[PDB]
Amino acid sequence: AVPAPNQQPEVFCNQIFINNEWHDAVSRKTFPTVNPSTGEVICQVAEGDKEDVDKAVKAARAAFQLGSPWRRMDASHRGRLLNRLADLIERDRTYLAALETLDNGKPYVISYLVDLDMVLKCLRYYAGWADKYHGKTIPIDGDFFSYTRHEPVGVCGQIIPWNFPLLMQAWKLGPALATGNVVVMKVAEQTPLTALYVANLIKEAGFPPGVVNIVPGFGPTAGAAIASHEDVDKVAFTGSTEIGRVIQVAAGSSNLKRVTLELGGKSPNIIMSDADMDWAVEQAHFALFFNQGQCCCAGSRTFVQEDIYDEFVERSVARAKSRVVGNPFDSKTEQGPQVDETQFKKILGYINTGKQEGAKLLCGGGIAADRGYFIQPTVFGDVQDGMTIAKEEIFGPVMQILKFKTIEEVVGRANNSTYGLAAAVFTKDLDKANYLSQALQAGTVWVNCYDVFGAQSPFGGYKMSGSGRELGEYGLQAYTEVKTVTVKVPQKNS
Amino acid sequence: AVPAPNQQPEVFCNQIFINNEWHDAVSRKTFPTVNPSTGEVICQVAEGDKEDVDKAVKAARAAFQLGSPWRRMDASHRGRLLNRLADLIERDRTYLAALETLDNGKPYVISYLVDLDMVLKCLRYYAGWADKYHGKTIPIDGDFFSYTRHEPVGVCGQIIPWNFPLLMQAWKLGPALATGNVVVMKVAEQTPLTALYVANLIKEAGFPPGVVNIVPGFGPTAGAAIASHEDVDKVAFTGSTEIGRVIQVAAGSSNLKRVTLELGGKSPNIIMSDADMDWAVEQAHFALFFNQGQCCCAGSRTFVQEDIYDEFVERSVARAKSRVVGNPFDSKTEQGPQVDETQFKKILGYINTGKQEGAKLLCGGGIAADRGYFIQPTVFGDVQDGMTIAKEEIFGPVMQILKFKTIEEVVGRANNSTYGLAAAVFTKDLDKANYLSQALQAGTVWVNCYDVFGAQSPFGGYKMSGSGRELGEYGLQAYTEVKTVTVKVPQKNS
Amino acid sequence: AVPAPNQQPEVFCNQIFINNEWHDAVSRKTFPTVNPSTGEVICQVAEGDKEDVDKAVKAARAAFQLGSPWRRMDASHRGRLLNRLADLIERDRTYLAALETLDNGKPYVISYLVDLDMVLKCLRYYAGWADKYHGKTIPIDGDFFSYTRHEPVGVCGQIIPWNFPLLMQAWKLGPALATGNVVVMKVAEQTPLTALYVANLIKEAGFPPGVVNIVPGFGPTAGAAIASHEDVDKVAFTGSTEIGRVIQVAAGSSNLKRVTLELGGKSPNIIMSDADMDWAVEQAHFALFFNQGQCCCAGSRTFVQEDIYDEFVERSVARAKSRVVGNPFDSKTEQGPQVDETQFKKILGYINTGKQEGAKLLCGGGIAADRGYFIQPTVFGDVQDGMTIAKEEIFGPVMQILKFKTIEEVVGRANNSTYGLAAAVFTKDLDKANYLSQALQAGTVWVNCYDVFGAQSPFGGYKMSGSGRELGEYGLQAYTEVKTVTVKVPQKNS
Amino acid sequence: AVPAPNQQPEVFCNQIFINNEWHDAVSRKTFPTVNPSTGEVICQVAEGDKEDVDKAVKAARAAFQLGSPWRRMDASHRGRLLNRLADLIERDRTYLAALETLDNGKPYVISYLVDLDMVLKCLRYYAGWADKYHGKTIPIDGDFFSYTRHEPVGVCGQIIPWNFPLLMQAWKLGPALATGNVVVMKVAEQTPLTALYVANLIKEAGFPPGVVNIVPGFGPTAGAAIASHEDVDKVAFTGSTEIGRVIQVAAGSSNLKRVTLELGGKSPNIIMSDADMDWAVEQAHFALFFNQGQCCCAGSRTFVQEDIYDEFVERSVARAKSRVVGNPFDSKTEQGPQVDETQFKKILGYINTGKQEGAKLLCGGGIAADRGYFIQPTVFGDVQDGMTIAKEEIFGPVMQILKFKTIEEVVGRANNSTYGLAAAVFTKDLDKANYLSQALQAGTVWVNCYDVFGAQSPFGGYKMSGSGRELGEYGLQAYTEVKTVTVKVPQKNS
Ligand SMILES: NC(=O)C1=CN([C@@H]2O[C@H](COP(=O)(O)OP(=O)(O)OC[C@H]3O[C@@H](n4cnc5c(N)ncnc54)[C@H](O)[C@@H]3O)[C@@H](O)[C@H]2O)C=CC1
Ligand SMILES: [Mg+2]
Ligand SMILES: [Mg+2]
Ligand SMILES: [Mg+2]
Ligand SMILES: [Mg+2]
Ligand code: NA
Ligand code: NA
Ligand code: NA
Ligand code: NA
Repeated sequence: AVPAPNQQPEVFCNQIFINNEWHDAVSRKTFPTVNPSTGEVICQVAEGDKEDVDKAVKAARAAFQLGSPWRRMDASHRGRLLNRLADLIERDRTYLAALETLDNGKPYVISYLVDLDMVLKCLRYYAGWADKYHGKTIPIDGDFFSYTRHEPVGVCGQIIPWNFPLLMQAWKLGPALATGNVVVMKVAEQTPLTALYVANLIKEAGFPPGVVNIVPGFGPTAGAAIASHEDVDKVAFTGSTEIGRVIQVAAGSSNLKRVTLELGGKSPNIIMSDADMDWAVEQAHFALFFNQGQCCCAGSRTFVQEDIYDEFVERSVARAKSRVVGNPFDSKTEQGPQVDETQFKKILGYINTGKQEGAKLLCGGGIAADRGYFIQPTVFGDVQDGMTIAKEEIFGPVMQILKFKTIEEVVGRANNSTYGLAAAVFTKDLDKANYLSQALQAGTVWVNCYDVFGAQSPFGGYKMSGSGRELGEYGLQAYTEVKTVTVKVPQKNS
Repeated sequence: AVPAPNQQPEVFCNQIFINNEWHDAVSRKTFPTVNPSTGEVICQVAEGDKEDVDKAVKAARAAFQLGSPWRRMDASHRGRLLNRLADLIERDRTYLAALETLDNGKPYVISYLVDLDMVLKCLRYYAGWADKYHGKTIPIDGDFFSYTRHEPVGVCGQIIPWNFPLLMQAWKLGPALATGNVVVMKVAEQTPLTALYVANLIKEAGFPPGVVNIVPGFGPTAGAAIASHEDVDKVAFTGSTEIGRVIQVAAGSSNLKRVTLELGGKSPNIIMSDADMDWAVEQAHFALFFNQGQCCCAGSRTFVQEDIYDEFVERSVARAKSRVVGNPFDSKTEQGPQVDETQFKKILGYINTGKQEGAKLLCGGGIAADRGYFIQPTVFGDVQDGMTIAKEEIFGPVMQILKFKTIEEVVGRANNSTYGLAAAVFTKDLDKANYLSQALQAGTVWVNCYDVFGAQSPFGGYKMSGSGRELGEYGLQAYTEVKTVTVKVPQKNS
Repeated sequence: AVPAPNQQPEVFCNQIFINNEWHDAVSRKTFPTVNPSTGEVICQVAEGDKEDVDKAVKAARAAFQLGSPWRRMDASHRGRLLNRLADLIERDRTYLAALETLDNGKPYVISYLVDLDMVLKCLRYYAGWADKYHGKTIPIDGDFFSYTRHEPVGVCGQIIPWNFPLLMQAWKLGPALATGNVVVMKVAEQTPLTALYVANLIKEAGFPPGVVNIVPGFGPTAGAAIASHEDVDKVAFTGSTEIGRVIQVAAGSSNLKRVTLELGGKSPNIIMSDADMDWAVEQAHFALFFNQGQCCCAGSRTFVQEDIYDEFVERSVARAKSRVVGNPFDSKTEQGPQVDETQFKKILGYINTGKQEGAKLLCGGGIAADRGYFIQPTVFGDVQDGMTIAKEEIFGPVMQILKFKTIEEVVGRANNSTYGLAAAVFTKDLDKANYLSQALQAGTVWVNCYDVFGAQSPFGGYKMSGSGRELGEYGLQAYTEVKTVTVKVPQKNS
Repeated sequence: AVPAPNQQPEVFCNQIFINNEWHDAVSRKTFPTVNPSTGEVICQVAEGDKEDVDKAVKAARAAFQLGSPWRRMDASHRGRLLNRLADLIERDRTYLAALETLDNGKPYVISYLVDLDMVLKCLRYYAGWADKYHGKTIPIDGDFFSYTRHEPVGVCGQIIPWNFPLLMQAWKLGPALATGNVVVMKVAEQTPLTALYVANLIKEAGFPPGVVNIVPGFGPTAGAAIASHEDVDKVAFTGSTEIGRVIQVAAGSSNLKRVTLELGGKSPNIIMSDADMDWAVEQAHFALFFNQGQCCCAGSRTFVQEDIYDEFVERSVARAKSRVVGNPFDSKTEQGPQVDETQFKKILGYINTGKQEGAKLLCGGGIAADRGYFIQPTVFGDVQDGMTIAKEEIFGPVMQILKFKTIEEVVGRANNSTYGLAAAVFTKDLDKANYLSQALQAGTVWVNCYDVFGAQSPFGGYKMSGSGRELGEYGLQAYTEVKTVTVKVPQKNS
C-alpha cells in the first residue's frame, strides 16, 4: 500500500550546508547530477572543494566548543532531536522516496518500503542510545576512585557512497549525533539531492548550527580534503577498497585521525543439498540482484552443492529471466538502471570478461534498454574460483554460480578471498549451520536468509572488506573517546 | 589418571568455623554423619543452632566493617585469594574427592574428575571477576555527574544441599567472595565434612577472619536462624521447593533481606524422531541417572517421538540394566548409594506409586544391596502426564519415558509444569532446535546434550524452580548492592 | 511558563481497566476519592477486589501467550508504542496536571513542571531501551555454543502509592513494557484518577488488550490478591515497610514470584561546616518539605556541624515560616494539603510526639487551615538520635535538625538506621565528599544537591528501605527472565 | 623489602623466537645491546629482518588455523596459561628485574617493586578476562535470531619501545592472548633481552608453538616488515609520533590491517593554589623524573598558580638537587642512566635549547657522570608556552615549570597542544577538580596524584598522542573481530 509518487519531484536543496545555512561553492562552480533512467540532467549542485570543507570544519569545531549548546545539551535531549528528525523524514517520506529513485535509479516502491523505512528505524534506534552508552567506575588498586567518561570523538568527517543515499547518511548521522559529535559529511556526486534535503530537516528539527554540515562534490577534491584535514578528529568511509587505502594513508599522513572503513566484498552464498530449494533460489536471486546488484554485501558467489546444482541453476535462470526491468517509478519494475554511465560500462566490461574466461552465459548479458543505463539480469554458470568475475566486485546484475562437493571444500573456497564482508548458509541441518557460521570468515553470516539488516545488529567486514562496525551498540565505539579519571581518596573500600 | 583412593580418609574438621577458628556448639551437642554405602557413623559433628549462628553473623558483620582488611583489600587481591584457595583445593584433590565419596556416596572417580574439577573451575572463573564488575558513569540530565558504585550486599547467609557438597559450596563462595561479601554458610547435615575441611583451606589461603563462617547443623534450627536473622543482608538457598517457601517467608517476616532460590525440578528431555539414536539414548540415560539421580536438573521426563519410541526404550532398558551399582570406591561402579535412609525410603515409595498408577516397570524397581542405601536403576515406560512419577521430583535412579506425536504437543506437555529449571532437545533439524529452545519455559535448554555446566554460563530456574541466576556474570548480580552518587557540577558537558 | 489550570477538571475514567475496556467491579461496589484541599468527594470509583484481579491476570496471561501480538511484536515497535504513549500524555499534559493536583493535593505548578515532565522523560528513556537490553554469547568450555536470551518475566503485578500517582505509574510501566512484560497495576485508593485516564491513552497508543490492566481498589483486598495470585510471575511494590513485609511473605507463601520493593526512609542530609550556607539551607528545606514532605527519600534527618548550627537553624526557620501554604491551584502556593485524613492525623501525632520527647519546636506545629488537610511547616531543633521523630518516617512537613562535631561521628549516626534509601552531603571539600559518599549506606548519595532524579540513574534502598533498583539500565533486571541455551557443535573454535 | 640483585645476570636468550624454538637471523647477522650504565656491550642478539618476520608470521598463521590447539582450546584454559606464565615470571622475578636494569638502566629496586609487579598484575588481570568478553544476542526486527561472535582479530603484530621493556610486553600479550590471538612481537633494539627470556617462560607455561613469536631487530627493517606485511591482521604500536605515522600509512598501503597507537605526549600537571604543597611538590617531581623521565605520560609541563609559584619552585629545586643519581644497582640510587647515546645527546640538545630560548635554568643542566649516559636532574623555571622545551617531548630528566593565574586560563593553555596523553590536577576543591577533569583534553586525568596505572583502568591518548586504549576491558576491543550471525526462525517471540 504505497502512496502514488511524483515522477518529477521538485528540488529545493542543491547547495552546501554549513551552520544551518545554504552556501554556494567559494569557487561558484557547480556540477550536474543525472537521472540514470533517462540520462538527462536533473539539476546543478554546488561543487564543494577544499576551501568549502575548511569552512565546514571550522563551523563543526565551533559547535563542538566546551560550553556550546551542543556540548551542554542533555544526552536525552539529543535523543529527542534524533526522534524529531525521524518524524520530519516520515512526514516527507513520499517525497524523499521519489527524489531518491529520481537520483539513484532504484524502484520507488523499494525506496519507500525499504530504504526510507530503514532510515527511520536507524535514526530512532540510535535516538534511544543517546543517554545509555555508559562509562565505567573501575575498582582499581590502591586508595583511588577511578572512572571513565565516554566523551565525543569530536569533528567527524563522513564520506558516503551512492548505492543507498539516504540510508548511508542515516547509518552515519545516527551514531555520531547520538554520542554528541559534530559532522562534516561528503555525499556522493552521483546522489547528492536526498542528503541535502535531509539537511533542511536537520535544521527544522532544532539541531544547533554547525552540528551537521554537508559538503557535496567530488572525491579527490572535497573527500580528500576531509581525510587529510588537520582538525578532523575522526573519519568514516564507505566505498571502494581502492579509496579506502587512500583514506587510511591520508589519515596517517595528516593528524593521525581515527578511521573506520566499510569497503566492498565478494560475499559467498552457500547452498547445501538439504536446503529448501524454492526458498534458497528466491533468496539467492535477491542476494545478488537487490538494488541493481549494487550492494556491498551482495552474494556474488553462489556456491551450490553438486546433487542440487542442475535444478538450482534451472530455477535461477527462470527467475532471472522473469525479473522485470524498466521505469523505476512503475510499480511492476523490479530492477531499475545502474547509477551512472561509468558503472554501466564497467559492468558490461565484466560480463565481456566472464565470456572470455570460459564462464557459461545462461541468460541476459547485454543492454536492457536504448535510453538510460539498464542492464539485463545476467547469470553465469560453471564459474571457477580463478575467474575474474569470481574474484572482483562487479556491483551489477551479474550472478555467479559455482559448484562444490563437500562442506570442508566450500569453507576453504569461500574463505579464499581478500574480502570478508558477508556470507550466507542455506541448510536444514543444525550442526551444518553452526559449523559454517563459525568457520566462515565474514563480518555477517546469514543462515537461511540474506540481506537481513537491523539497526540492532552490527555490520562490518573482515580482512580487506573494512574495519570497525556500524549499527547496534558497536556502532557507538568509533564515535566515542574514552577518558580515564583517577582520583586520590582518603581510604578506599569495596 | 585417577589416584588410588583412601577408602576411609581421616576427618580433621568437624566443628563450627567462626573467625578462622574451630568452635563447638554453645550447647556442646553433636550429630552423627553417616556413610551411605555402609550405613555406619563416620564421626560426630558440632550441632550448630541459633546461638551459634548469632556468633557467626557477628563475626561476619565485624569483618565487613568499613576500614577492615576485607573491605580495604584491593579487588584484584580478592581474586588472588580465590585463586590461592583453588590451588590449595587442587593440592588436596585426592583427599577431598575421597572424603566427598565417603560422606555423600557418589563414585570416587566422579568426585575426582567431575565434582572437584568443576569446583576448581568455578573458583578460578570467579577469581577473574573480582576486579571487573564495573559500575557506571551516567549521562544524567542537568548539571550533574552521576555514577554508580557496585558495593557488596553485606552479610550473606548461604544454605546448601547435599547432592554436590563441594561444588554447591564453590558455586556460592565464588561470586560472594569475588564481590567482597562476608559469608555465614549452613551446610547439609548429611554432608558437612568436605565443606568444613575447605574452611581450613580458606584460613590457610589468607582470607581474613570472619569473611567465611561455616555452621554445620540441621535446617529448622541453624538454617531458619540464618533466614530469619535481623542482621543478615542477603540469603541464597538451594534445595526443596517447600523450604524455599519457608526461606522467602522468613526473609519477609524478618528484615526484608534479599533472596535468591535454586529449587528442584522435573526437567523434560525431548527426543525428536530425527535425533541421533545412540547419542540420545546415552545422554538421556546420563540426564537422569547422573549422581544417583540426585540432580536438580535431572531429565526426569523423557519425551520420545512415537516413530522411534520402541527402539529408544529397548536401548534405554539395556543401558539401565548394565549400569554398575556397588561400592563407590571401586573403579567399575557407575552408581553409588543414595545420600541417606530418608531419601532411600522416599525413592522406593515413588517406585511403588509408579507401579500402582499404571506405569509399565521395564527393569529394576527394588533394593540393589543388603547393606547401604543402594537402589536398582529403575525405568518406567508409557508414563502419562497425570501420573505422580511424572509430576513430583523423585531425586533417584527412576527413569520416566513418555511418548508423543507432534512438536506442538511436546512443547505444551513439557511446559505444563510448576517447574522450569531445565530442559533438553535432541534433533538434527535447525528450525526444530530453535523452535523448541525458544518455546520451552526453562532456565537452561540443552540442545543435543545434557547436564552441560560451565562457570561461564548462568544457571537458574523459571516458575517454582527458583529465582535469580548462579554462575556466569549473572551470578554477581544478587551479591551486589548498587549505590547511585549524583554530584552537582559547575557546568555539564558531553 | 505554565498554562492556566482547570481548577475543576472533568473525570472521564473511574472504572477497572481490563483488555483495553472499562469494567465495573463484579460486586458493583464503588468507593469515593476525596479532594484533600476541600475534604469533598470528587467522585466514585470502582472498588476492585480479588475476583476483579483474577479477571485482569487472566487477560494479561492471555496477552502474554506465545504467538500473541505483544509477544511477536518487534522490540523496536515496543519502543514506538512507549514513545506514542508519552506523546499522548504530553498532549493531555495540562489536563493531567490539574487532575493530579485535584486528587493528590500537590501544587498545580509542580504537577505540570515536575511530575508530568518526569513522567514524559521516564517513558521516553525506557522507550529507547526496548531493543537494546542484549543477551550474551558465552565462550563456554567444550564443543558447545552457549548463549542467553533475555525474555520477559511475565505477568507483572505492580502496586503503587499515592505520593506521586502519575510518576509512580511511569516508573513501573516504562521498564516493564520496554521488556515485553504484561501488567496488572493496583493504584492507590487515595489517588486512582490520573492512572485510569492514562489507561485510556494506553489504548489510544495502540497497546494490545491485556498488556496493561489497571485495578483500582484497597490494599488488603486488591493488592493482596495480586501478591498472593498463583499466576502472577513478579510483583513490584512501593509504599510502607509494613506492607512490604506482607508482600514478600505473600509471594513466598504463594507461587514464589519474584519481588522488588521500594519502601520508606529516614534519609540523612549532612551539612559540613565548609558548605555553601545559602545553598545548603535552601536545598535542605527542599529536601524535606518537597511534595508536602511526602517523599520516600525525604531528608528527614538534617545533620549540621556545630560551628554553623545556629546560623543554619536561624535561616531554616525563616525559610520554613515564609513557605506559602494554601490552594494548590494558586501559583503562589508552595505547599498544598496532605493526601488524606489518615496522614493528616498521623503527622499531627508525630508532631505531638516530638514535643513530648524534648525536641525544640522552632516554628509551626499545628493545623494550617480550617478546611482540608493543611499542616504548618514544622521545624524541630536539637533533635537527638534516640527520639522517635528522628527514627520513624513522618511523611509530612516536619523537619528535624541535629547537631554533630566530627565527620567520623556523623557517618556512624547517619548509618545507624534500619533505613537506607538515600543520603546527602554538602561540602566544598573533595576528600570529604568522597569519604562520605563511600561511607554512607544509602541507595543514592547526593553531593551538594538533593532530590535529583534522572531516568538514567538507578534508585532504590539499602537495608529495610527496599531491594532491587528502579530507573536506569538496572531497572530492566527485575523485569527480565534469563534463559541459557547450550547447543552442541561439531568443533568449537575461538 | 627487596632481594639482593645479581649485578651481572647471565643471558640465556638472544635469538629469534619462533614456534617455541630459538632461531638465528636468516642472514646470521647480530647486533650488540649495550649497558647504559657503563656503555659496554652486554651481548650480541640475532638481528631479525623481513625474512625472519615472514617465518614468524607464517608460524603464527599456522597456529591460528581453525581446528588448531590454540583455536580449539577452552577460553578458561587460555586464562590458566596466562596465570601460569605469571607464576613463572614471579619465580624468576629477582633475575628478570636485574636483567631489566642491566639492559634498560632503571634502578633495580624500581624494576623489582614497580615494573615486575605491574607485569604480574597485568597478565593476571587479563587472565581473568579470557572467558568473560561476551558477545551479544540481539532482539532484531522480524522472525530472526541474531547474535554476535567475539572472535580473535588474528595474527597481531606488536611493536614495543624501550622505556618499559617487560611491562610493554605484558600490556601487549595479556589482551592479545586472553582473546585467543597469535602474536609476532618486535621488541626494541635497545632492550631485547628481558622480552626474549619471557618467551622461554611462555614455552614453559605450555603455550602452543606459533602463538607467541618474538623477532628482535631494528625498526625500519623488522618493524616495517610487520606493519606492511600482507598476512598481519592487526598492528599495535607504542613509540614516537613520527613512526606512528609511518605505521598507519604502512597499514593503509598494505592489507588495511587494524591499527592502534600509543605515542608520546607533553602532559600538563596543574597545581592550584589550594593544593597540598608538600604532596603536590613530591608528586610533580615524580610526575616528571620517573623512569629517568622516559615516560610517555610524563608531566613535562608543570603549571603552578602564581600565589604559590615561588615556594613551589623553591621546594622543587631542592628536591631535584637531592635526587640521587648513579649505579642503578645501588639501593640508594633514585635515577639511573638514559637508555642510550642517541637519547643522551637528544636530551642534552633540548637542555641547550632551553637555555638559548630564555628559560631560567634553576639546577643541573649537564652530564652527571664521566662513564655511562647519566644526566643531572634539570629544572627550568619561567617557561613560556612558545618555548621548544614546553612543546616537544624531551623524554629525559628535564622539568618545565610554568606560571598561571586563572583556572580558565590554565585549561586553554593545557589543551593547547597536539598531544593529549594525560594530565593532572592538584586541588582540594571539589568543583575545580570536576571542572578541570572534564575540560582537560587527555586520555587520563589524575586528581591529586600522578602515574597511577591500574590493569583495570584504560590508558590511551587523545589527538596525536595515539588512538584506541590499552588496559581494562577497553583493551580487549582492538583484539576482537565482531561477527554477526542472523538466523531465520519459524516465529520470533520476545
Ligand atoms: N562499499 C560499497 O557499498 C560501495 C562500493 N563501491 C565500489 O567501488 C566501485 C567504484 O564506485 P565509486 O563511486 O568510484 O566508489 P568510491 O569508493 O571510489 O567513491 C565513494 C565515495 O568516496 C568519494 N571519494 C572518491 N575519491 C576519493 C578520494 N580520493 N578521497 C576521499 N573520498 C573519495 C566519492 O566521491 C564518494 O563520495 C563500485 O563499482 C563498487 O565496486 C562503491 C560504492 C559503495
Ligand atoms: Mg572512484
Ligand atoms: Mg528437608
Ligand atoms: Mg496502609
Ligand atoms: Mg626512531
Ligand atoms: Na544521479
Ligand atoms: Na553422611
Ligand atoms: Na484523593
Ligand atoms: Na640496552
